[PDB]
Amino acid sequence: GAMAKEWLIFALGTNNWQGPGQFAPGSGILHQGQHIAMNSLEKCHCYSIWPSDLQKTPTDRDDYRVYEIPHPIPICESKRWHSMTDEEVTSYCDNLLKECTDFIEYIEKKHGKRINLFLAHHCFMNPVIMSEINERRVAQGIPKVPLVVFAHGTALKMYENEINKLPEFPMKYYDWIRGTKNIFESTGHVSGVFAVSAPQKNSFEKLFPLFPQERVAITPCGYNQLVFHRIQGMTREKAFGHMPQALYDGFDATQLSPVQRHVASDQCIPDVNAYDRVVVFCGRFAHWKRIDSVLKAASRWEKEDKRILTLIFGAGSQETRKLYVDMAYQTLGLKDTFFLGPQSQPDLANVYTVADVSVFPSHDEPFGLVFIECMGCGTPVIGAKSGGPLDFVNDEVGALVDEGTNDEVAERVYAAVKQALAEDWKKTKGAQCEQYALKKFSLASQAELMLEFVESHFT
Ligand SMILES: O=c1ccn([C@@H]2O[C@H](COP(=O)(O)OP(=O)(O)O[C@H]3O[C@H](CO)[C@@H](O)[C@H](O)[C@H]3O)[C@@H](O)[C@H]2O)c(=O)[nH]1
Ligand SMILES: [Mg+2]
Repeated sequence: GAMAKEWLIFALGTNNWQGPGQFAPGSGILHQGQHIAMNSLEKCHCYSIWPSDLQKTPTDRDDYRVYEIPHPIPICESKRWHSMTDEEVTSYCDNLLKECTDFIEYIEKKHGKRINLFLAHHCFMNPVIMSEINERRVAQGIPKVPLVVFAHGTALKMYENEINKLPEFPMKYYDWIRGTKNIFESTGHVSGVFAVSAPQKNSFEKLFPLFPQERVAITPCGYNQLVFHRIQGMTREKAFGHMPQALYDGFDATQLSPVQRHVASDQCIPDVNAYDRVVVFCGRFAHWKRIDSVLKAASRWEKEDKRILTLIFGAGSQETRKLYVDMAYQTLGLKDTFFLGPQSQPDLANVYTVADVSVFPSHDEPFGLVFIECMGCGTPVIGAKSGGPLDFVNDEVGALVDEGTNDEVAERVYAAVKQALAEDWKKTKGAQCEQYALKKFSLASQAELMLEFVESHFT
């Protein structure tokens, strides 16, 4: 070959990117990372479209557009796809198709060159739309463009709910996407599927058994090292000293003991420099993140009076916030553990930078972006021996505790933190953490591999 492959990519997302007034789910963070990654590669341009009922399509950038919609993004499980009416499902898909074809028109005029990769997120309406966009192009005498799908799992779970005839999931999509659209019944529409985790690859392969397993693979995932790096001059007071406690609406401070009076809604953490060491969790408040294992480990170490400060970052519904706030303060008597809410990526880099250790004791973490972000800031990590972290957490960058009940994990997390603090892992592994993360997991290295994989195995 005389020249390197030039890529011109169009990427259709399911969720919003992270911006003002709207935090993004894992899926939307990944899409945004990938967009960043691919516009870094030498012979490569990526254009993206994604939906939001709040964020507005930009005025001074052309590299992405927002599909501005009148109601919250439909969820597989505010309103659900199965709750929508046909006319509403139809016009959501039809209007999005139109905005895609118009963006594609603009892109191909700007470059005097045809798009040569479609990327579609989730195994539902986005590959249906890009599949129809391809058929329309062939009919017009335009070359078709390989289509690659990112299985994140939410659409696959919805299909299983239809198959097992759960009540609020009458069969409406799975049989249609296999029997009428035939999206995954061959390689005629979709060239390859990237799954974020092994259970999603397994679930995809069971739900779409006519799709060649050779064309199914696990997504290489990167982190944004432009944002997640050791932050020069950072301080505890700058990093989290001005973040207010984020509890839940209607939280009653009178139900708390006197030694807990520092716990207060919308108040900052008092005198952050008095604490000896800082332990950080970050994650959405899902049950499999095992936040309760973090809170139980802290119940033990807070009894030892070593001034260990524990920070819980991440979002939850009012229900899950009440569960873990009340668990922390009424059930376990914590007083040096605080909830600080969801935060921007730059704010988290500052926190990781000043943390002694992070703990993410997930049960079957799909990949574990939080792990790589934290290490990329020069901080060690403690997780569990399940899911994605098994593949990349070793003893030089932190530790994975043995799987078990939530109570067993809690005791093992307590032992791991006590040992990280005693041996000052921050000092002895910190540098290795940033170098490991930077070299194996940067956004641009991982996208490069991904595209080489598309060319080697998805033709
Ligand atoms: O307050 C927060 C919390 C999270 N994040 C970002 O969101 C990412 C993921 O956080 P997480 O709580 O794990 O959300 P999930 O939706 O559960 O992430 C899913 O999606 C990721 C990318 O596909 C995978 O790495 C995860 O394992 C998978 O669970 C973080 O790494 C951060 O980049 C923020 O920016 N602010
Ligand atoms: Mg999916």
